[PDB]
Amino acid sequence: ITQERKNQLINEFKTHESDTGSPEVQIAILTDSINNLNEHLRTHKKDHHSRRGLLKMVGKRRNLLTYLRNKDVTRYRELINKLGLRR
RNA sequence: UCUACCCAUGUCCAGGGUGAAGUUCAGGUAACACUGAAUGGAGGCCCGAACCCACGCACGUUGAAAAGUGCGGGGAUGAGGU
RNA sequence: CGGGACCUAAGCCGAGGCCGAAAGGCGUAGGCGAUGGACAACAGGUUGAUAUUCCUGUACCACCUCCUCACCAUUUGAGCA
RNA sequence: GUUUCCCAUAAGGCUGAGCUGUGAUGGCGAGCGAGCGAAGUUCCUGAUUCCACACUGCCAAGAAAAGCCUCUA
RNA sequence: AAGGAACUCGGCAAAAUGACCCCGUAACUUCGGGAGAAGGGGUGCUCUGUUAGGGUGCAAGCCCGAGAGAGCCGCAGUGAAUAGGCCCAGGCGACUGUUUAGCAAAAACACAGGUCUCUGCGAAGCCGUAAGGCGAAGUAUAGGGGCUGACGCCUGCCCGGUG
RNA sequence: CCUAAGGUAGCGAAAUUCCUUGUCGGGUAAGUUCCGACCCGCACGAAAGGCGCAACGAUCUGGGCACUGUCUCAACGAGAG
RNA sequence: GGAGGUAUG
RNA sequence: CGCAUUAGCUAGUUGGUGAGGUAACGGCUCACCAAGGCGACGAUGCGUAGCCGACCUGAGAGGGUGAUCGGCCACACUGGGA
RNA sequence: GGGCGUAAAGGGCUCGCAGGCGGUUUCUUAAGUCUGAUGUGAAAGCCCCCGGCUCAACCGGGGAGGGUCAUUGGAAACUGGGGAACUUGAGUGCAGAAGAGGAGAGUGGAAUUCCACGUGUAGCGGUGAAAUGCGUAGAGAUGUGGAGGAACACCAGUGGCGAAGGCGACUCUCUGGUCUGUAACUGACGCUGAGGAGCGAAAGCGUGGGGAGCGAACAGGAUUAGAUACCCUGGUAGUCCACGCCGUAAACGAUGAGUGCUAAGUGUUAGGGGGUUUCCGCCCCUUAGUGCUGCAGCUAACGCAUUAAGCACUCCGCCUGGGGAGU
RNA sequence: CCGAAGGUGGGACAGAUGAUUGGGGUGAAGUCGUAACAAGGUAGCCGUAUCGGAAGGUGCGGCUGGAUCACCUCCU
Ligand SMILES: [Mg+2]
Ligand SMILES: [Mg+2]
Ligand SMILES: [Mg+2]
Ligand SMILES: [Mg+2]
Ligand SMILES: [Mg+2]
Ligand SMILES: [Mg+2]
Ligand SMILES: [Mg+2]
Ligand SMILES: [Mg+2]
Ligand SMILES: [Mg+2]
Ligand SMILES: [Mg+2]
Ligand SMILES: [Mg+2]
Ligand SMILES: [Mg+2]
Ligand SMILES: [Mg+2]
Ligand SMILES: [Mg+2]
Ligand SMILES: [Mg+2]
Ligand SMILES: [Mg+2]
Repeated sequence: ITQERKNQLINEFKTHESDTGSPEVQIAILTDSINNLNEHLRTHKKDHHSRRGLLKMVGKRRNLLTYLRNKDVTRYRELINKLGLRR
């Protein structure tokens, strides 16, 4: 994940000017990493070590989504639409 | 001009059943896998006429016939019949 | 209509040619050779005996010009091929 | 035949079973009696025939030559 | 009739089963099968009824058409004809196929698969005296020959003799 | 002691076992056949393959059910001689 | 001065 | 109470409408509708057992027993029926 | 009211659904929790106190006692539910650091073997001693070049990285994680985790490649009473590669994961800050790993000891004498 | 209509028995070797594969729960 792409994501999803810690922001960064990493694994199918990194990312994302849904259901629903998640 | 194989070019195989691969959809997953439906229409596939074959029995045995007839039988999209 | 004055497959024959005691065997060009390709007519009527064949009606194909009309062109000149 | 550019998702074409008109002021026609002669439509069903090896799929990878069209010599 | 394989080398022959619909279906398996396993049930006609629904058509009207309920008749309703008998277990061959035209259809041949071996291309091999051919308009992932015969697990020892 | 080396796995009274209807178990009232074991393999054996094996078979073999003129045991009727 | 590694009865 | 070397079970099953039936509510039964109900907080299945007051044991928590006496339940050769 | 370093006992390792457990302040609620009253827990029996059988057993009278019980009030510290805050846990941003972490594609040098050639001659090889074996058909030794496969000397270090298995030539592509500082942001979002999913040395298996060295099996020479072994000369599978399967190890630290607390000394790895400075460096401090020694404490002992086997709390796994049997 | 028993059929479950067969346990003195315990005389053990009368041998990988002697670090 390049730095300019990351700046796009954080600005697009941040809840306010200085916000970088919000669930929304974190889930956006993770979602790109997860998608980006999936593409790498499609070619390097046997890279089991890297894949373990993906599994932690997937767990982190689920926990942030679970937190958001329980905190404020509205915010949660908006985010999964913008990101196109099935959750 | 029988018959064996081959070569070239034709032609024949009523009907019914089963439902391969592939594909689509739905569910499912982080993704895949996986699951269920539908579509699809494979096969020296199944059942069964024509056609080809000839397993059993009876009869015929100076025969209707120098190899047949009757009742059943086997294959019947194939290495098929002609 | 089916076959020949059309085409070719398998195969057969084969000018020269190659090979072989002889007889002959093989084979190039070129031919032959349907079971295939190409190809213009249908309905009705009729005899004791034939019928897309004869008769009635209406067609179609190829070719020919004593003729008629239309158009084009006569040496980069139509047209045929 | 091949290559590069330009248009277009339409144009055009090549085909095509059949259907309608005409052929037909004709023929045929139950039947009547060589001759005479009515109605002669629609609906349903429907091919193993045709469009057509068209489409789809498959592997075992599915004649030739002439007719025919064209190109110059 | 009664019996029901007591017949016989042997259930030979005959009998029995047979169509459609519904329920249901084992061991085992190469997961496809076995399987129509097996074992049962229903079936006629009449009225609800040009039915629920479907095809065709502008509509009438034509066809197709389950399922039920309610009745009626007979010994019996695929009322006739045509239409698998089934199950258990073992031997052999895996299989479809082929074979002694006219006494043998099989366990025999073939087979996909396995392996060995020859063959560098004018290939080896084969036909012919030769030319000329097949191989092959192919080229070692190809072609010829020997043996084995799907698939699964395997395929031991001996090179003295013969090749 | 001999040989080149002395048969392994698996299977075995077998399409192979003469003795033999081997012995044992099952199936029958009674089973020289059949099935399951055993192993003294007359004379199995690993590509003239060994041992298994679903599916297949007008194959060979044994047992059940249905069914019956096959039979006990024959009778009647039809047609053709 | 101590740890770790490099034949019968 | 035991067993997961028992994980899915259920189809009057789970609700609704109506009717019937009962001393009486109720799928208790039927007809017609919908697809629901139970289950890892152990359904289902298998095995085992009458339950309890109490009795034996133990410092107690517990463990074992459920004879005699009392309460409740179930049964009367086996199955069903009124 | 027990344990799991060595006595039986920590899953090979990670990810993770359900479940269990959960930081600080305040308000609220009253499910858990505590409490008042009321109701109920038959008789016999057990216990306490009386009385009658000549005593005792036994019999009788009066009480006591007994529940995660129900109805109805109250309290609000803790647990649970709801709301609002907080930042330490956890994570994000921003700035740095190291690393055999992984996958893919290339490249390089040494050495073994083989092939060709020059020089060159009688042994070479091997053992405890020999022989089998190779060599006059020119071996071994030696020089040049070439082919091919596998592994990466020195660096290299109780050094690094990874969850574990494991990872060590160089270059490039893709890619995971950890550590340090910062306080810019979210504000408990966390821990563990049966079942489940993924990974998991070596051997082994299937298909197809590749095959130098090594080498189960096997052959031969020795050794030996025998030698189906050790030793020697050969040598097949395998070791290697792609895909798939297998899912086991003394998979070990024989030590589950998370968190916090509890003397020091001393190496070493990657950072940060500072102290005299151009620096170098020395010294000081600080994190996070990795070793040794060693208090308190623990242990049957051996030993562990801020990397606990100490003191605690949460969750998971597992043990209950040895064989039979991991059948 | 409902309906016990009974009948037919194919499965499920549980037990008993069975030719024959496989290891296992236990036994006063059997036979063959000697695998382990010391460096057990080839260190042992673990997983796996293969081989062998038998313990066992060998290969690949792993462990120290390995003896003896050399060398590099750590600690006293
Ligand atoms: Mg067929
Ligand atoms: Mg047939
Ligand atoms: Mg004929
Ligand atoms: Mg012709
Ligand atoms: Mg008899
Ligand atoms: Mg008799
Ligand atoms: Mg018969
Ligand atoms: Mg056969
Ligand atoms: Mg056949
Ligand atoms: Mg014959
Ligand atoms: Mg015959
Ligand atoms: Mg044969
Ligand atoms: Mg052999
Ligand atoms: Mg033989
Ligand atoms: Mg042989
Ligand atoms: Mg054979």
